[PDB]
Amino acid sequence: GSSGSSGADLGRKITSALRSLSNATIINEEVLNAMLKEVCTALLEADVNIKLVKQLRENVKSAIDLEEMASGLNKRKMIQHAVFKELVKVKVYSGPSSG
Repeated sequence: GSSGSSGADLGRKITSALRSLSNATIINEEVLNAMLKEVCTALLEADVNIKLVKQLRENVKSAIDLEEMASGLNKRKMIQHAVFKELVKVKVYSGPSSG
């Protein structure tokens, strides 16, 4: 079963992931790493090439900073958005990009 044609379930697969953070209190490299396995999946369940999804995690993890992050709800924010943001990137097609 599946109604509509666009996705939905997609962001829903990741949503829960990112949502796993808002709940999480620790928040560390592991988390992202773990949560990633939950996100990277969605992408993998989309069509994106593993080689890409393998470059996303980094581009994402690198977009953050677990190597050194005191503490702040922001982290969970900038993180929850970071990902949701990267999803927008995923290798621009030909928009407002500067290589």
